[PDB]
Amino acid sequence: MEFIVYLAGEIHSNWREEIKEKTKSLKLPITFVGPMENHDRSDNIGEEIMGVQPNAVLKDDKASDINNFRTAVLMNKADFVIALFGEKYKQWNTAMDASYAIAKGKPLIIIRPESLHHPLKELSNKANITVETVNQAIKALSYLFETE
Amino acid sequence: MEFIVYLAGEIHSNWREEIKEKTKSLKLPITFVGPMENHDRSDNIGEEIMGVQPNAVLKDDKASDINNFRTAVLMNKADFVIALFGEKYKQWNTAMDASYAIAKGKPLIIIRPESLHHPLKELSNKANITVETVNQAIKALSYLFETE
Amino acid sequence: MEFIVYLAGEIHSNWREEIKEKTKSLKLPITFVGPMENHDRSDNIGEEIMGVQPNAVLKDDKASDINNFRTAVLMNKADFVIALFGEKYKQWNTAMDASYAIAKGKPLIIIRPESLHHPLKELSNKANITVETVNQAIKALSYLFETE
Amino acid sequence: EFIVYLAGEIHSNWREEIKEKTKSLKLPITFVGPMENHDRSDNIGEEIMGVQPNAVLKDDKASDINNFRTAVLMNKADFVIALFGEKYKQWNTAMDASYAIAKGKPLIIIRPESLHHPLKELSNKANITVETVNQAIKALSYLFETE
Amino acid sequence: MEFIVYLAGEIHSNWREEIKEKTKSLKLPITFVGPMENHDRSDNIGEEIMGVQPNAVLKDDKASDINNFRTAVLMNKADFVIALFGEKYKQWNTAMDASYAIAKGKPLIIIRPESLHHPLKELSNKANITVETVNQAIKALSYLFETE
Amino acid sequence: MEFIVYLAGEIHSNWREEIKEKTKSLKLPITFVGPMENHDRSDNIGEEIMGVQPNAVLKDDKASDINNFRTAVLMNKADFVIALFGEKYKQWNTAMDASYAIAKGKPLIIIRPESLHHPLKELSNKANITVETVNQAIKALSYLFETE
Amino acid sequence: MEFIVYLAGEIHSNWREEIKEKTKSLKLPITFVGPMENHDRSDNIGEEIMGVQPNAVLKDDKASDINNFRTAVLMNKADFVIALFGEKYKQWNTAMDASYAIAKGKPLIIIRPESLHHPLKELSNKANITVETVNQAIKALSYLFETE
Amino acid sequence: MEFIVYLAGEIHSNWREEIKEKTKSLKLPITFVGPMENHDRSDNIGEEIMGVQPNAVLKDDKASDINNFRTAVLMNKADFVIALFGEKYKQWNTAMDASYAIAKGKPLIIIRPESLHHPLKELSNKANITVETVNQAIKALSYLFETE
Repeated sequence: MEFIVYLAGEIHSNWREEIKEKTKSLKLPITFVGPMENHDRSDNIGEEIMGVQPNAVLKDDKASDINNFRTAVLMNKADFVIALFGEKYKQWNTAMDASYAIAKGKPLIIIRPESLHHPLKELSNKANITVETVNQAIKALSYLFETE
Repeated sequence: MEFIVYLAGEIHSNWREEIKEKTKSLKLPITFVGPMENHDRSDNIGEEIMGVQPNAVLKDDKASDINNFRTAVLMNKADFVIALFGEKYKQWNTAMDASYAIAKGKPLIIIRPESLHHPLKELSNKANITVETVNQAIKALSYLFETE
Repeated sequence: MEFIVYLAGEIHSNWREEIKEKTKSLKLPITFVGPMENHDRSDNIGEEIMGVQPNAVLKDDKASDINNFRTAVLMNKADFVIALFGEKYKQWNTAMDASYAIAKGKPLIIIRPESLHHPLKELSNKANITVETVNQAIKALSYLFETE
Repeated sequence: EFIVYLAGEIHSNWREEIKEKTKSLKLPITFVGPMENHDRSDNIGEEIMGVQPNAVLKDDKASDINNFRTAVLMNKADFVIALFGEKYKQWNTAMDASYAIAKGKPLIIIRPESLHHPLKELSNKANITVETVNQAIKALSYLFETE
Repeated sequence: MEFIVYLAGEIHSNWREEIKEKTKSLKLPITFVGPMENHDRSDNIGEEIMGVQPNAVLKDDKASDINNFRTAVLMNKADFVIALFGEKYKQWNTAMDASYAIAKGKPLIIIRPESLHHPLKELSNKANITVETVNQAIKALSYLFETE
Repeated sequence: MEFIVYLAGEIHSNWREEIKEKTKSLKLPITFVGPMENHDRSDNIGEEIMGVQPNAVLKDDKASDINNFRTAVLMNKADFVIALFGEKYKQWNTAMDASYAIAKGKPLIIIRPESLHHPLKELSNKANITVETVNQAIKALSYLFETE
Repeated sequence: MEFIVYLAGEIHSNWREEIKEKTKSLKLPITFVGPMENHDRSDNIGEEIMGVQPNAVLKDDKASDINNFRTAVLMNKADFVIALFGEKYKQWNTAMDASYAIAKGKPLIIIRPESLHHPLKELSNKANITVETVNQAIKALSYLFETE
Repeated sequence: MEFIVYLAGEIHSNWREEIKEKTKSLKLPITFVGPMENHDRSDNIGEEIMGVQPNAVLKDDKASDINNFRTAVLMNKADFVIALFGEKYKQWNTAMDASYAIAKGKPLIIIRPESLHHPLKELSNKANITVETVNQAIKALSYLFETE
């Protein structure tokens, strides 16, 4: 069968592309989905679609109307979820998608550097797998389909 | 990936054909489903399948037997829902479909003229996206498959 | 045992007090919950908590945050739902709540005048019981506990 | 009776304000939440199952117990109040609010307007986003108000 | 710890009194609920509330609106179900309720005379316990609370 | 837009082939599933697989182990259900399958002669559509994909 | 608030009594439920209630009808579960109950000696808490109500 | 119409390839999934992905992070489950996956020697089908698709 996998995380690095390229090398039957990766497009889609809001709290809420729509639709298609944390930014959006995955019973892989273990401890304790590198998560993905 | 989208709303006007045409113009992988769009067919289907009924309430209730079957079966295929409100007709069928999507965790876009913001304020507050025109909806549909 | 019943509908008339009085007159083990029945309080609760807003759509949305929080919390306590429709106002909020109850499997009584049956036909077809008056709904409530 | 989970950082005593103000109004709400003693909460893992080979494992075994307690009390809660501050990563707070949204429990978020952007997706999914406890209390009183 | 138990079956005889009597002799913490047991009232309750119907099919459907509302509400309170089949009548309603219990994860005891084993074979195979008499179902209920 | 449909009802006669042929002629995107239609094989599959049993109850229960396995696996594939009742045989299995469909939210069509309206009143009341004939059911299936 | 806790594990010893007294000593708001603790009674209840059976397998199956009924009813009351494994007996029933609690979202504490960690690795990995002793379990229970 | 079937059981023997070969010879539309069948790979996958662990308990728990991830992901894909028990090894993981199938509504065939009926009585009572051999289980699989 084929798998759909949601990639939750901060869009500022190209961590997702790397996942997508190493997976294709191994020819795994996995299709990845996730949020809009352009940070500028993502912050402004609210005004782009529903007109320039007067204040900044309304500009973000309008953009979140659209981005939460995209996330809900793709998450509903996702068989399981991979969420990556990094040392920069609040990343409450990432914790939200990860916790959503767990709450809905979608298996979750968390990718995180060990130096962030303490603030992630409740979330990683709930995850199926916590690793520190994309390379480790790839090995977990390969093991899904291996025969020996 | 393919998506199935239920178009909820009044069948008196031909608003769904704008949505279908435009979406196909962008080649989004979206199949639309919805109610029987022929108002005279839809009102009379109960008496067409079963016979003429003793009175008007029972003519509507039999047509509803058939129409609520169609909408349940298609809505069960639907990944998300778009519901449009116009300024004519009671449209409690439209509110019932929108609120159903919400209740079942299907993402919901509402289309409604700003002039109807107050009678819809509870329902738009619960939907994922509330816009004013079909073109604004199309933009949100495209943002689902956009890379930038 | 005890039952919690959500009375959904127009807060412009006083049908709810009629249901509560006749239920207490029969001494049924039923408690009634429902929305804020003061329309001006309800329309304005958003500004009363979160301060006055830049426009009327935003003022209505903020009031809907609070009123949908009260509705959600109280619906989650309701064993079943009575929804009354009247001749005046869109009542898209009434259709919403009744549809919510159907979608969640909460038994539902609709009270509606025969003259609105056609616009309510799909929704009434889905409810457990549709009746024209409050006295009728009270007889179904009483039948719940009757022994002969 | 309503059981309400208070989610958020345990370093400060914001929960103490809500409980006191809610009791003044005589609202029929009973409050539940995590262990509020931070040192207890960080060491409960080692307290029950013994010292761990490293810090990660120390934090993991503590999460067994703390995630047990939260699951159990969350399962009793009718709805949730999550508070965010300017201090700490607060990923546990975001986890609990998201969990409430996923399970259809209504959610109030208390958060200062300065944190509006990092919280944008989360507050968008909450029922109510307010800035102060006093506003949350008004939403709560409104649950039982008649006029 | 108390339990609510729905007693589904033909109302045409008095098996439910035997169950309630023997349970109270044992002082078990169980409250029973069930359909209206006066057959003529149950048949006529549709017209009692919504007036004489145009034909017998409509008279039975209106009665079914009310009896199924009563069944849904009481069933929603019940922790588990006891369903009794006898030799008289079609009893398609009894199989409906028993099957409803199974589908909803409600433990089910079926009481049926061995004479009826073959037409009941699929249903009794899905029930937790299938016995021949009320006394056997009573011993099941006692075993729930026993200590040795 | 393919639909799997479970055909519940007595296996002694050949009503399913008429539905299957008439559907294929109209070219509807529907595949049908159902129980083993050979009555002798269906009564004996318990003893064929699990071996000769000591008595006729055990023979019927082992047959039901297998038949309820097949019904559950195919029911789980099914988008909706057609259940047909006739005048011969108990048909408690038909009531079981139809009630299961309704409990799990599968839309349901009941086909039953008007002379059986009374014993089936609760069950037809819960079904989406209750018709008298196979050709009526087909008209409802056609309506699913009709555009005008 | 009250908590109901299912105690799963072998019925050959009296480890449950240790849990019940130490929890009583501490005055925790916890009521414990569990299977019939008398093995001879537990093994023969099938024959006690239904006939003596043709063979050992049917004796065990009939006993399990009643025991799985008690388990399902009591489990349905339980907020969470404690399962204890020991060095004797197959204890597949124990693994059953623990897996069921995991699968239904019921928090689960597992007590197992370190010598059984390898054969229990999958199950303990899924549990909320794995400890070696009853005393460790009681510390987890007390942490539920502790204020410092 | 195709089915995915999880093969739960001990990964020391090759019982599974017997099921897969005979199924293929019969050309049934069934694709089988299951855990990693190589025992040494399975025990060490935790250290292989995540590094050598401080002790055997942690080596087993890291392996179980990975193995339970595989099991959750494939089980979410499975329509039904076949579990085989033999006389060797603790097989609590087999009981775990079998109970999981029951708890999630996935149909279940258990294969177990009659000599193990007593320790398996509760689990076997809840399975759809319990047989002694792979050949009997194949007769059940084939009955699923049979026309006579």
